[PDB]
Formats: sequence, structure tokens, C-alpha cells
Amino acid sequence: MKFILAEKFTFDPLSNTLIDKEDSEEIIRLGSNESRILWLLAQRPNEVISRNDLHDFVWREQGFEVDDSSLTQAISTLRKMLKDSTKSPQYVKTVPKRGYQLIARVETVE
DNA sequence: GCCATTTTCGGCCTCTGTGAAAAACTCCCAAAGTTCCGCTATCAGTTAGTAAAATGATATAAATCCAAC
Repeated sequence: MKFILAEKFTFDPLSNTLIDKEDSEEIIRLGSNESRILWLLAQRPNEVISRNDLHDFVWREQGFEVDDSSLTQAISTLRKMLKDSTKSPQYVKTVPKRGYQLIARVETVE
């Protein structure tokens, strides 16, 4: 099933592609880790998810263990490639001591 | 040269513990000490972020080599 974020981007959890409607010619390529993190965010629309829980769901299914700086770097690359605001709450933000938040709307294509 | 008064010495080791008298108050003033509170510096504890380096994984190109005709 394909998801639409903030009526602007479209993304699918199964093929890991991003499409911007403003520039439909340029497909945006994302890494597997950030794509799975964003999909997990989309599964829970706009409610807080713990850093610990999202981290362990993303990487323990991968079969291997990494430090928690990897999560921060993945979110940094997610915000950078999406051209989301550096620290304003436009699409994705970080809520301290509680976890991570998404602001973009969820539109299931099918 | 001779009294006549001072000065100077008198063994080594070992344990040992000393409190033991003695009688004024009063007023004024300045500085140190005690305490409380506020500001400031300094550090542990924690979280998150961004750019870059490091490292591994995959990709792309050949060497050659081995089996079948």
C-alpha cells in the first residue's frame, strides 16, 4: 500500500521510492533504514513513538545491533533529503525524553 | 708566694607519664564574628544534531583455467 505525506510526497514501504508532486520527473532515492523508520512513523499517525521501541523494531528485525547514534543520523538524513525544516515542526520533529513525531498527513493510496 | 672563695665534675642500658594556693567591678565604644540571602561561576548529567571519517558491502572489470568437443 502506497502512502502520501502532507499531500506533497508519495512513498511506498515495499519498494522504497519517493516522489515529489512539485517535481514528478525526479525520483528521490532513500536508504532502507530511513525508509523503514518513516514507514513505522506512518503506521502510527501523528502520535509519539519511543526512540527505544522504534529503534528495536527497525534494527533487531534486521538481525543486527547498532548504537543509538545510528538512529539520530538516520533521522538527520531523512530530514535532509526530504528538505524538511532544520528545526521547525513541518514534517518530522523530535520530542525530547519521549521520542519522535511526524506532522505530514497520511493518505493511503490503496 | 700565699689564703680563700667560686667553679666544675661525678658509668652505661631499660621503664617512666602532669594535673593539686593566690580575692573586683562598671560603663562605653569599636571591631571581629555569626548568619542569611542574593548573584555568579563551575561542573556533572543528559539529550539531540550535523558534518565527516571509517568501514564494510556491493559492483564492475579482467585472468585464466578447465571441460568438452
